[PDB]
Amino acid sequence: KPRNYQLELALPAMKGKNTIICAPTGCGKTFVSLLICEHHLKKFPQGQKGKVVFFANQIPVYEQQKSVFSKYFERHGYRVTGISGATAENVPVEQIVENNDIIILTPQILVNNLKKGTIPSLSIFTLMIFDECHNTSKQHPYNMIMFNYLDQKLGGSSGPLPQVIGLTASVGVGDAKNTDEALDYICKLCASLDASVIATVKHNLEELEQVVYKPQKFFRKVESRISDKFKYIIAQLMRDTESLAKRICKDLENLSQIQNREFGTQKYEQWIVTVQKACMVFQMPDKDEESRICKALFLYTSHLRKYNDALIISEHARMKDALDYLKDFFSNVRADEIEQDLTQRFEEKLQELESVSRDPSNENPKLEDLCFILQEEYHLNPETITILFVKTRALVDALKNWIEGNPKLSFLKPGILTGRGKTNQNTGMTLPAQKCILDAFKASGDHNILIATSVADEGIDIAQCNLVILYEYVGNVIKMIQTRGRGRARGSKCFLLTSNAGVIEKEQINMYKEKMMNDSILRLQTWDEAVFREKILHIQTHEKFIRDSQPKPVPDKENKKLLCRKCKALACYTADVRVIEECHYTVLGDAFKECFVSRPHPKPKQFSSFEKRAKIFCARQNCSHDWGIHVKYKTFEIPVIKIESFVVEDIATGVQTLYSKWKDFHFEKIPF
RNA sequence: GGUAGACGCUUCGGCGUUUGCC
Ligand SMILES: [Zn+2]
Repeated sequence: KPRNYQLELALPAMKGKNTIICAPTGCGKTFVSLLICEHHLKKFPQGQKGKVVFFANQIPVYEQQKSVFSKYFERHGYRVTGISGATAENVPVEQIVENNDIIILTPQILVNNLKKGTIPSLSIFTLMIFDECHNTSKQHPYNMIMFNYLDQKLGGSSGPLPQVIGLTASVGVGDAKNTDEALDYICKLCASLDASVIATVKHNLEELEQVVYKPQKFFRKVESRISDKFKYIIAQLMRDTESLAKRICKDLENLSQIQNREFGTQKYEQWIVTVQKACMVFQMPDKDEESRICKALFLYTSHLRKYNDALIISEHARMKDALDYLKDFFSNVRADEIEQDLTQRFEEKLQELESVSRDPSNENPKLEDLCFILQEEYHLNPETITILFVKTRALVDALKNWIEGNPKLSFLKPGILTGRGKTNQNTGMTLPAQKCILDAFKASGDHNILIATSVADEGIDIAQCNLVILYEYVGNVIKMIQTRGRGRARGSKCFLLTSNAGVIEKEQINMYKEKMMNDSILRLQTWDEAVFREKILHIQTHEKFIRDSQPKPVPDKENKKLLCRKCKALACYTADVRVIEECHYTVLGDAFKECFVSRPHPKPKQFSSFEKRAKIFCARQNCSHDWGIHVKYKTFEIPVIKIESFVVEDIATGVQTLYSKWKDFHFEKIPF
């Protein structure tokens, strides 16, 4: 049965108004979506019918809502379907939309069909439901859909527009400093969704509270480790590696605009990257010492990265975790004359590092305050379900081994949850491997605590956790309100454990931003709905004028060279390059086939017309630098290269340029 | 292969991390 606060949220939508529904995570917005959609489809007379589209930002939420809407409306005589990236190609989308009454969609599927013209205008729909509507922002596919909606509303083109409904737990305030700034960000968000009403729970607040409780937050400010015998060693290997680069490249300190860099910092990381992109554009006339000097500096900068990474891992986890990170790196580097030198310089101090990592007196004080908290809660409630958010995927693996390798935590049964990772790198965690652990992360399951990276807005619902711990982890006001839904029962707790005062302070800001987020909405609801619809109209118009008044570059028909970024080897020319569907780039000619090898692809996914088959690398002198992928297009199998892997050398001028995207590289682009 | 968001850094063009979508 529907609750009274669920009916209260659906009331403005059931009255036909474009409504943003702001409610706490876990209060059952999905039921509210059904209540609105069940009312929308029954109000039409016999000679008419309605069509609803539901937008989902992730495949798990896509399959979830597709199954919920299917089993709720099938008996009532409505057809539900869905179009995701898997079933989007070679299918008549226009027929699928017309032959079904409810279509759960991924927003990119609609954005691509509006451009292709297969879906001419949004008039085909009578109701659009945006899940996590706060994402209707700068360039998200939600806003691109609303740009199509607004251009038809403001232009002279008539045609019935669909009702727009948005669900979120927080509309946000942006970078607002006071209530007036917060009120304008909310109004501009309502203008992006054409919303006339913000539906919140006001009359049944007592019922909503007895269903979703607010976890009490605890800020735990700690101190960093005092003496770092691990850093004194690793900082020496970096100074050693910094010197070996100097012998090859004089005045290396002038290669970056970053001064006074320090080991184990984000500023050093920006520095070790700036120099890396500068050593690739070196032009030696020998063209063989070029492949020697550049490749040598690329290895030094690559090794200096893992050292700087380990120094950060040491500051947030055990010295042993930063040790095993480097051990895996050199074990990956092995199986070159320069790599063997940097390995011997490391293997020398390896035994000394292990005698420092094993020293029980060099314990991380932050992990001892995390151990104290875990010991306390599981001593009070031994059936505690805990989820621990960390910043990097290396920190997930670090705290997992730390929990499994601590006798004081033998009561813990830790699990892992990371993102899917990059599509062309054997990293991350596949979707079945994700769902296989979230089914094991229960009070009756195998695992007692989950260590996770950041998660999408609300995502699939996992077991309620009476303990949530944020380890050096801070976010915006929206994410703060969504992590409350991790535990909704009475007695849920949330710990923010960090050694940085700016992290504690950012959460205090977010708490004040939420106050401004509510008080702005509270007084926004006290306006005449006609005045509100008119205020957003000039916003809708002024945001369109700016968009309508915002650059087609002139290409460079001069042929260029494409060299490997690591060994400077000639791979192909721009004359051999053909473009596919204005997005993807391949190489012709039989000379390019002699320059790359192929490993089987770790994630053989599929996009517009491509079947991933292999990854391609450089082959000259065993460079193995990633160049792209080898896919199977409609007819044949071809390589697909990324310009990020290469350096563009000009033939006559001899200049070497670095391009990060193909759109920023202008040359003769022949269709394939 | 192409891309979207969030967070941090920025010497304001980007860099890194992280999570996604086609
Ligand atoms: Zn190479």
